[PDB]
Amino acid sequence: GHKIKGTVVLMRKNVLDVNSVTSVTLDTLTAFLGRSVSLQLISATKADANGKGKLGKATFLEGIITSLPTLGAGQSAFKINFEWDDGSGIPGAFYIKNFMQTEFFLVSLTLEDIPNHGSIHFVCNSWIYNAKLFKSDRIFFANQTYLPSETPAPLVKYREEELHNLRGDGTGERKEWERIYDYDVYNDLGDPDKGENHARPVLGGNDTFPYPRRGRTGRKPTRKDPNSESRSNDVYLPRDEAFGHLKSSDFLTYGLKSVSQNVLPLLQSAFDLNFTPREFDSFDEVHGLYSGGIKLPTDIISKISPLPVLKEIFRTDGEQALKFPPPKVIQVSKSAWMTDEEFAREMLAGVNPNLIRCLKDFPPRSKLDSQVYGDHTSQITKEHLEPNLEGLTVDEAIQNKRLFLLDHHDPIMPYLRRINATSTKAYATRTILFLKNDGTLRPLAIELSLPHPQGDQSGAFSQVFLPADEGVESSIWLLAKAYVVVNDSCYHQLVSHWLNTHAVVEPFIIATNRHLSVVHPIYKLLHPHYRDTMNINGLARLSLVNDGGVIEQTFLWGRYSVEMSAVVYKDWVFTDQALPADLIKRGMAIEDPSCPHGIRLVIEDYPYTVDGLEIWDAIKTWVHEYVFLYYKSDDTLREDPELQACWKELVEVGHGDKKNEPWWPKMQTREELVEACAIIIWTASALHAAVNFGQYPYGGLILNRPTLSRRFMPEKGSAEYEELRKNPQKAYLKTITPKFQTLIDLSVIEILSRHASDEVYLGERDNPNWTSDTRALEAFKRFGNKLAQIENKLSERNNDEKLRNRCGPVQMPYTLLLPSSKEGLTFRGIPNSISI
Ligand SMILES: CCCCC[C@H]1O[C@@H]1[C@@H](O)/C=C\CCCCCCCC(=O)O
Ligand SMILES: [Fe+3]
Repeated sequence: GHKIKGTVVLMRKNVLDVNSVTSVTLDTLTAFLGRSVSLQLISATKADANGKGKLGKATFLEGIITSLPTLGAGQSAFKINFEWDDGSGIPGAFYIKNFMQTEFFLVSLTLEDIPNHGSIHFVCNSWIYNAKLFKSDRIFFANQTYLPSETPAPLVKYREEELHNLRGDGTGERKEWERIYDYDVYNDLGDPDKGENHARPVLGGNDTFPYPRRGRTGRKPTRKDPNSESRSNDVYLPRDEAFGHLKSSDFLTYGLKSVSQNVLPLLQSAFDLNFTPREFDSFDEVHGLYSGGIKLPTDIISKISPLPVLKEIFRTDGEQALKFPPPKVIQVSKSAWMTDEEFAREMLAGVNPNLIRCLKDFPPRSKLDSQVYGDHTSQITKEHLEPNLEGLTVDEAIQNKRLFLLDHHDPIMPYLRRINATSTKAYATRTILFLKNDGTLRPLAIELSLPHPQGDQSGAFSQVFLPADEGVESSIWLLAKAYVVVNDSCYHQLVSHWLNTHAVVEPFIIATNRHLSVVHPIYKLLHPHYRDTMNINGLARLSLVNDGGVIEQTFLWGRYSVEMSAVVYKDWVFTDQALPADLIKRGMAIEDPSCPHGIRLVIEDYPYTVDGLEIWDAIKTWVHEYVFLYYKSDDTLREDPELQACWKELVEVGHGDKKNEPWWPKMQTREELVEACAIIIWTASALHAAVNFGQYPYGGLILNRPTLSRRFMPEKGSAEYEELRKNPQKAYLKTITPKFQTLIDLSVIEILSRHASDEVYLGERDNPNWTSDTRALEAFKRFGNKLAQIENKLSERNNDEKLRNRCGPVQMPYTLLLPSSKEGLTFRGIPNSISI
């Protein structure tokens, strides 16, 4: 016979729970010693009566192992020997039963085997609730990755079974301890019961507002509307998708939620009352935000200061003062943001450097229906370009690819009259930029469009303004770019960020868990990039993009914010999400086998793109090596039932509204899976970081990144034009986001732009030893080494003086694509997943 030695590693709840960590021998671990936790080995080679592997005797935990050279923080180890013997096969999985009442996080199990076999490792990382709540014991598998063959015959039934356990079908209200993954439409952002004005359109499951599906939660429907789901202070997400933290400071989502319930009202009581002026009177009043900070009543400062997480982040001067960290944008020069140079630069290296396009014709047209501003150009004339520069015809300019455009016209046009009827006054902008010979981009003309002169047909009511270095013409031009940036800020926030990243990824996380076994090779490749994504998205539906959320209250599109992104989703295509595909689609690059990445870039000094191509290639190379390690032929792929079931569900369900698009890759080729996995991973890591981490550094100054517009362009000589003359600064302040909203926006994007101390970066980072496949382990080490190589390569670039665009007049070297970072508001770092 024999006795297999086992080592169990877990963490107690009050080591990861936010309530406990509020503050962050004694042996509480003695509670785990009686008959509190039992494990039961399952044979991987010895099949019982029919197929199903053979279970071992139920063994309870006996003994604390006070120390291991490899232990860790907040972790607890226990010894437990299992009775085994030659003939009982090799352990391949096991069942765990928690009788403790209080749940615990099981990290792992190691086995000092018996027959000619080395230690067997199990990486668990799961919350084990009381055994009373499941009816089917929580199962865990060994370190080995296996194709859907489910390989070990005796294990095959245990594999599909757990799969069935994860889907759970679509009925009932999900509870906190469950691990069920399923889809549902966006129908919980609104509050129809609290007013017909609070009802919001259901996004998805219809032609008009298509949308990716979100994680199903089954609360009862709304009274006033059955098609709507009841609101709750607790959105459910399969347990485990919600990651805990050892420190009271890394619970960023908590900080965001508490900023939307506690910080908001209390903050308005200071305005609604009078303890603070309602509007900024000068740029100087805005700069004081990072020096002295908003003097706030003592009463308030006592509450919005001690609460968990909101520490440090909320710089306080003891009392009253509510200082803000100075954004990197005004650290060196608090005036460079006004540069046309910096305005255009941020289009290539800013918070949203993904939109710019290369003009193919002139004047730029529209994608709108039968109205005439779509049936026929914009009002930017050929005798409006180049006010002193080179001196090339518009054709010659286009011919040598020197003209670029930032088109913010179509998405907001259809909703303009509606939006202009509120306290918000906006335009549907377009701006043309010329590529100077010095390598810089310069704004040549901005076109401010309004809707319907009369009626709606031929609703092309536009006014084009041109750069002006002098007098009131510069004040008018500085307001002109502000109307564009307000458009951009909003598109970025709702589409570039929320939609192209957060929303689009959720269906993949659901589809993956529902059909790929934890033991499946592809599951293990993708999993790290899904970390905490469903959790942050749940907070979003709760306090960000909801009925009266922060986004509806802080951005230009207002209450129509999300519907519009769903209208934008109309044009989303998975395969164009791959960076090289994106670049070409926009005319920013052309296919060229000669070049270091198969493509030739227009504007070589395009930070986001030059850096991103490196990381894109790094990711893609890594996935390819990993994939071809497991799939022998293309047929091996067409035979994978779990993968095939997974892709079909993603297409037909998760993104069900596009299930009929002809650009969906067929999982018939190994090359198509590499591509699909590369894009997903690219989206979850580098894309989100590139779009999410430069929010405060650039936008932490409302002047540089305004969120909403409250005034139309002052006219000819009216008293609005006369004040622009006498006081331009005040004319600017009255046109952009008011003081109260500026305070909200800064509070939120300062958290959003942070790195938690326990962030797992793309930088070859995982949790423990995910696999026993040595070959994969090595490929993963190569990936990591190439990343470190890349980081140095990019830092050198930031030193190259011939690449002004990486720094601009603001002297802000582009570091958003550097793989590593230390923690906090670092203008750098690429997390494995969308974690905030
Ligand atoms: C605990 C933190 C959770 C974060 C939740 C985030 O997902 C939400 C996000 O996608 C949705 C909208 C963010 C909009 C910000 C865009 C501002 C950019 C404008 C500029 O400054 O120039
Ligand atoms: Fe984000």
